[PDB]
Amino acid sequence: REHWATRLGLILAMAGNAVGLGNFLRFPVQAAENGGGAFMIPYIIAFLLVGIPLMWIEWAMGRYGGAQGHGTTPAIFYLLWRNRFAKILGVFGLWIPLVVAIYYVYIESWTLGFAIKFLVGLVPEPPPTDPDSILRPFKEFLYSYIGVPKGDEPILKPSLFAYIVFLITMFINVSILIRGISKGIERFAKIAMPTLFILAVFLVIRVFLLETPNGTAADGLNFLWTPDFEKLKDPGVWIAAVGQIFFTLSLGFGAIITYASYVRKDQDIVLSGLTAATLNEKAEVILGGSISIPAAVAFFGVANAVAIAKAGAFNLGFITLPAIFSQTAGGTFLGFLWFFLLFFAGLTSSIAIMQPMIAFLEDELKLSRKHAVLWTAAIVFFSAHLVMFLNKSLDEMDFWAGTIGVVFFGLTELIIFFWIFGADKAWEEINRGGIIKVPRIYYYVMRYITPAFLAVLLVVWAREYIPKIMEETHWTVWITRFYIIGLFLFLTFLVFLAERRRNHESAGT
Ligand SMILES: CN[C@H]1CC[C@@H](c2ccc(Cl)c(Cl)c2)c2ccccc21
Ligand SMILES: CC(C)C[C@H](N)C(=O)O
Ligand code: NA
Ligand code: NA
Repeated sequence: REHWATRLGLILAMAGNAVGLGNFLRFPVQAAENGGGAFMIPYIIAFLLVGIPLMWIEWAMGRYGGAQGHGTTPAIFYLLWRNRFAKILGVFGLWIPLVVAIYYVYIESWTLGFAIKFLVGLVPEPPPTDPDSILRPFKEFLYSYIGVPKGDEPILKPSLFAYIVFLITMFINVSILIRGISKGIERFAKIAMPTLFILAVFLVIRVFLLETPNGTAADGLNFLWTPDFEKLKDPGVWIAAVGQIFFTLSLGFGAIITYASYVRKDQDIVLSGLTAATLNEKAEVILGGSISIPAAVAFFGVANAVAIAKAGAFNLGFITLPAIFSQTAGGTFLGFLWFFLLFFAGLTSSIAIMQPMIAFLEDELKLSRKHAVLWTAAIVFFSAHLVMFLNKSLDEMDFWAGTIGVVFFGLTELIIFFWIFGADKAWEEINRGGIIKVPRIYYYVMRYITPAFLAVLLVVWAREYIPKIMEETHWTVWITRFYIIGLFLFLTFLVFLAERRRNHESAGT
C-alpha cells in the first residue's frame, strides 16, 4: 500500500483536504446570514462536540482499514460490522464525495477562469460612486461566465472559456492524482499550503487597510466576533453551524477516512488529526473570516453586507469582493490573488474527494492507479455537465450529498465504529500509536453526546425545515435526484462486483 512519506507532508495534505472553498466562500456567507457573532457560539460548540471527535474517529477508521488494504467505507464498514447492510451504508462514502466533486470541481474551475481573466486584465470596467453602477458590471461578468438563465427555462449556458477552463481544471486534478499519494497529493500539498497561507495573509492585511465613509474592516470583525445570546434559542443557527463544521473539516465525505488509510499502522493520528483540524479552523475563522466580511462591511456597512450574503452563495466572493477591490489601486491584481488563492484552496480539496473513488477502484476492483484516476475523472467530468447546464442542479446535489448526506454519514460512521464495533475497541484503536492521548472526557462525548447531538439535529432538520423544500421546488430537481440516485445504484453494483471478484480470488488462492 501507498503511504505518506513524511509527517509534515501528511499534515499539510490533510490540511489541504480541509482548507478549501468552505473556508473562504462558504464560511463568510453562513456566518453573515446567521448574525455574525451569533453564529460563532454554536460554531465553536459544534467544533468541540462534533468536529474534533469525528475527525479522530475518521482518522482511526482510515488507518485501521488501510492496515488491511482497504481505504473506503464499503469495505471498512464491513470490517467493523460483518453485515451486508454495512457494505450498502458504506456506499455513501463513495457516493457523497463523488457527487460533491461533481459540482465542487466546477466551482473550483470558476476561480481558475477568474484568476486568468483578472491576471490578463480582461475584467469589467466600472464608471470612474453609485454602488449599483460598480456592482452590476461584476454581476454581469459572473452571469455571462456561468450562463445564468435570462428567461423562463432552467437552462445554463456557460461561456466557451468557462467550459475549456473546466477541462483544464479536470486535467490539473488528474495530473496530481495520477502521480499518487506521496509524489502527487503530498508533494503538491507542500507547495500549495504555504502559497495559500501567504496569499491569504496578504489579503487580510490589504483588507484591514480599507476605510470608507461607510465603515472600516474593524466594523466587520466586530460584527463577526460580537456574541448574540438571543440567537442561541434559534435552531436554524445551530443547524447552519454544524453543517459548516462538517463541510469545512471534510467530515462525512469519506475523504478523511481514505487519506488516513495511507497512514502507517503505527503512526500517530491523535496529534496529527488535531493539528489538521486546528490548522483548518485558523484558516477559517482568522483568514477566511477576515477577508470577505470586513471588506464588505467597510464599503457598505453591516446591514448591506448581510443582505449581500443572503442574496446567494457566490455573490460575496465572485461579485462583491472583486467590485470592492476594483475601487483600489492595483485592485485587478488583488482580484487575481484572491481567485488564485481560491483555486489552490479548491484544488487541494477536490483531489481529496476524488481519491475515495480512486481508492475503491484500486483496493477493491484492483485497477492500476492510472486507470482508477482516469475513470474517476471521466465519471466526474461527464456528470458535471448536469451541474454546468441545468439551473439549480448544483443546489440539489449540495443539499443531498454536501449537507444532509454528511451529517447522516457522520452519525452512521460513529454508530458503526463506537457502538457496534465496540466503544472500548474504538477508543483503543484511536489512541494506539498516539503521541498524545485523547482527553478522557471525549470517550463520553464520542459514545453519548455526539450521536445524541446529531440525532436531535437531524430530527429537527427533517421535520421543521426540509418539507418546505421537497414540495416548493421546480420540477427539474427530479432530473438531478434521478441522476444521483442512479450514481448510488451504479456504485452499489460496483460493490457487488468487488465482493464477487473476492469470491473468485478466494476460491483460487
Ligand atoms: C445548502 N446549500 C447552499 C449553502 C452552501 C452553498 C455552497 C455549497 C458548496 C460550496 Cl463549495 C460553497 Cl463555496 C457554497 C450553496 C451553493 C449553491 C447553492 C446552495 C448552497
Ligand atoms: C468537500 C470538502 C473537501 C470541502 C472542504 N473541506 C472545504 O472546506 O472546502
Ligand atoms: Na483545499
Ligand atoms: Na475547510
